[PDB]
Amino acid sequence: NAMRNRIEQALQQMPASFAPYLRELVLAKDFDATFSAEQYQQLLTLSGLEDADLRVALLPIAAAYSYAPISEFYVGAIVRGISGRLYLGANMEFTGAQLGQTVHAEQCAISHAWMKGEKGVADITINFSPCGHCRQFMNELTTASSLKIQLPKRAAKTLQEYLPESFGPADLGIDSGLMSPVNHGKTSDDDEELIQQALRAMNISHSPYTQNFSGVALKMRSGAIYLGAYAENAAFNPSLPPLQVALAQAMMMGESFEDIEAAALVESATGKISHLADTQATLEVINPDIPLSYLSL
Amino acid sequence: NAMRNRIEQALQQMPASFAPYLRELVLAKDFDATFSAEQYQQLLTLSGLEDADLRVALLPIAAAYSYAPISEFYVGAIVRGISGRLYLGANMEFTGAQLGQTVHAEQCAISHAWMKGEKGVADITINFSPCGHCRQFMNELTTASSLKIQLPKRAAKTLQEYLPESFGPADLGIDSGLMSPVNHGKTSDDDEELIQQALRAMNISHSPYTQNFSGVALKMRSGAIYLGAYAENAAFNPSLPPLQVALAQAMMMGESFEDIEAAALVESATGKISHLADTQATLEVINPDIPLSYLSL
Ligand SMILES: O=c1ccn([C@@H]2O[C@H](CO)[C@@H](O)[C@H]2O)c(=O)[nH]1
Ligand SMILES: O=c1ccn([C@@H]2O[C@H](CO)[C@@H](O)[C@H]2O)c(=O)[nH]1
Ligand SMILES: [Mg+2]
Ligand SMILES: [Zn+2]
Ligand SMILES: [Zn+2]
Repeated sequence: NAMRNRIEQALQQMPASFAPYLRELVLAKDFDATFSAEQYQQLLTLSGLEDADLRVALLPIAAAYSYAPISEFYVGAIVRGISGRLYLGANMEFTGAQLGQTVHAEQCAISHAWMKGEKGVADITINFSPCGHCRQFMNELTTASSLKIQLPKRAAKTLQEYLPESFGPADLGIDSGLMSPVNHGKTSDDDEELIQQALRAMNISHSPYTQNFSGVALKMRSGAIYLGAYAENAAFNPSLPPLQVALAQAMMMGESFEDIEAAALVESATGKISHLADTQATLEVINPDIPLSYLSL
Repeated sequence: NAMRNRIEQALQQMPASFAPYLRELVLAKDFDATFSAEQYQQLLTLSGLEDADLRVALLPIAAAYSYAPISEFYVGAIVRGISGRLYLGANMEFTGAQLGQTVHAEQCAISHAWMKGEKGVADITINFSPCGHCRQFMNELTTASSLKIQLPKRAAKTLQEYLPESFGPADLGIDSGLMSPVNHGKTSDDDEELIQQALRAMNISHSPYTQNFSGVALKMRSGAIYLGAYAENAAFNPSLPPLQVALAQAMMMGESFEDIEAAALVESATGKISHLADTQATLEVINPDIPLSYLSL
């Protein structure tokens, strides 16, 4: 885990009541930046705190994963999936790339729950009040109208309270299904294993506005492979490209971007857009030696 | 053309009270998608309507400028600068490019007001509720706290009502100054005139988070020149790149992007990001024959 040093700082400030148990979990080799419902129950019992208070108290663990070399402003978010599992996320910024390549903690935590199989978000606890871009991103979700947003000691609020008279999928005559299960059924006989992995990500992607179903697969020095599916948004700009999603999974799993050895991008030949130019440009600012395999299908 | 036809369609739907004078202004060979305070007052007197209802009535003139090859969803906006002059705007989409390149109507109308000299927005009128991305963009303005947002038959609202507990420049320790008077005073003895024009835009650009003061100049086959200055945002993703701004100015003057002959991008050597990759990639989906001159200053 490349972030353990910063995680240790966050742990050093955690209340004595639950720090030992949290430490045992977060410093474990395979810590995946998630907490099961059972582990959460144990944190509650041990902390003696009310639910909202405990989630807020855990935020620094999420913020410890922040990669913000442009702003040096560290944002952490905690998403409780509808299953009850908690998923951590942090913001990511890319020096030398246009700001549309930025990933917000909220987007990171939500993509983390989604790539791990959640069908929706129950609530999200955030370091700072969510910006309009994140509010709008959240409105694409299956649980847009039911999820709760929690800031420190403040009352929890629904998305609608943070984004009154919202614009969303409905306005483009489409249902709000980000996180709903899908299989686009795309198939390829390509012999490259990294392409086939990206294709699995493409097959669960959400792109009802451009039909550019797409995915990215990142192979690491360790041999691990991280997938990222495209999460498009009705307002267009809040869309989260597949690379950003893959990078987020790698980061939350404790990987260093300096350890990426290869990337693969797979997209739709009939998509109204392409992520190729931006995937290449962003990989170049990360490491110009990373080769990118590509397939339009 | 499609644009001329939509304008004609919009005109035919205007009440006879002011349609004849509106026609006269909108069909002028020099119409620049703006209405002077005087022209607007006269239209108001001819119409016998209340101020807010006339602005709403004029919305289809702005929407007629929409360039939406992806969604075919035409959004129009009318920004009233603090001078009293009205500036039209519409959404802009680019086939083959990542969605961060999209421009919302609200962004277009505001950048139009900004590029023509306005130091603040008094009010913005629109057909639909602004999405979160636009709300976040407006929160960067010098008049974020005083502007009004007008929708059809609804009372005017403040940005705070649409964006409660907002995130913005203050959270990053900075004043909200987009549209305030700016002169970075940068110079260059570069003998290329198009670079000199792009530098004029760069010298008024807004980039307090990355310091990538930047500008673009577009030259049409006719010889008309359009300038665009970078309008960065504290939420990062809602930042409006300089190409986008210049294309907005071209579009509101009635130009066709097929008629762009050359482009120039000027940015800062100490910027934490670069617009090069995305400027070349977007111009490429517009017309691969358009050359891009570049200077990192
Ligand atoms: O709600 C927000 C607002 C901002 N940020 C991050 O804060 C920095 C400045 O906006 C960027 O890295 C951005 O992604 C978030 O993660 N979430
Ligand atoms: O408030 C909004 C929401 C959406 N759009 C435009 O509508 C299309 C679909 O979101 C895109 O071109 C987008 O820029 C706007 O102009 N303003
Ligand atoms: Mg002020
Ligand atoms: Zn945000
Ligand atoms: Zn918008």
